[PDB]
Amino acid sequence: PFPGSVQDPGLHVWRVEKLKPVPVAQENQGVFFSGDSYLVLHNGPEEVSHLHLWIGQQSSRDEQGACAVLAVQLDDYLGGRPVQHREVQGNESDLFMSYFPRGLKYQEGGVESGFKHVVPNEVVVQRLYQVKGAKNIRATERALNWDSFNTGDCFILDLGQNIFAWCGGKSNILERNKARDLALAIRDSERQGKAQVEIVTDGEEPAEMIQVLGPKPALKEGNPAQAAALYKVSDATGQMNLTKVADSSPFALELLISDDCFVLDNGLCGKIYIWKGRKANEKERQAALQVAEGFISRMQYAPNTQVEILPQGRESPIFKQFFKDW
Ligand SMILES: [Eu+3]
Ligand SMILES: [Eu+3]
Repeated sequence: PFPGSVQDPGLHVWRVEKLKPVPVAQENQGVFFSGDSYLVLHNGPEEVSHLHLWIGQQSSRDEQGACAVLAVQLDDYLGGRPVQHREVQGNESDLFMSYFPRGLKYQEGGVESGFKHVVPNEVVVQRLYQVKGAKNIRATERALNWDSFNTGDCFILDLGQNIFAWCGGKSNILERNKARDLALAIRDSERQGKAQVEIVTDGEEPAEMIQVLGPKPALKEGNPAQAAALYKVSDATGQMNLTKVADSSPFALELLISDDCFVLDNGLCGKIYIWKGRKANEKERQAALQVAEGFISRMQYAPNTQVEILPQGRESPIFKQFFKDW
């Protein structure tokens, strides 16, 4: 199971991983982890072809055979043609060395190159629920958008470190306490205690409320399938938050911040997009992709759902499933 590019003149080195031959990034060539065996092949545009097998000092007495065998399977995709040489570390071939300018760098133990230290960095999901219930208390997740508030109801805004029980002007005092009670839980249990709560009266919204929702406009009183949902990813707040900016389909374009990444969830019927603003940073990029994951994962979306990344300016005619034709 070789690439089939093995014919192209030049050099090919594969570190025999386990059973599979892995081609060494052109930079990494010249350095051989000594616990593995490698295969290196050099062939001139008219010259012969020598396929040497490099065996590390700490390379298994067997890992060797495995590799030699693989040499064979390859001798054959070229058929008996390549020349075979057994190169042992510490006594390579005056020819083997010919493939390497500066010299060899035998490594040992330690960790694979490009080895990174993945740091699970939690994210704060800012959520807004619209409480409702005379007897029975049920807070429903709404989108964190003023288009969500009404004046005769209470709402809870879980902004992580701080929670708010904003209270409709035309809502009850009873309705108000239910809100505070529920939200008081949210800090007590889910926050395990560390997080501030503050009851808010319509009108008197604190900075933070406006810092997330924006400029408060007028609100409605209250009486009258497209799963698409718009979320935003920004660490602007010195911390990475995920916020569900909208959940009805004709999305208001204003919604989109040139400074953050967004994720347009539509996996239900297809793809999940990730829009990147010019000024959005990479943690935002890194993270918007990772949230696209959690979206297919948690909602158990079709396996083959595609996550098409769209840069600002260069948005796809489909993505424009926002109100006035974008
Ligand atoms: Eu080994
Ligand atoms: Eu930003």
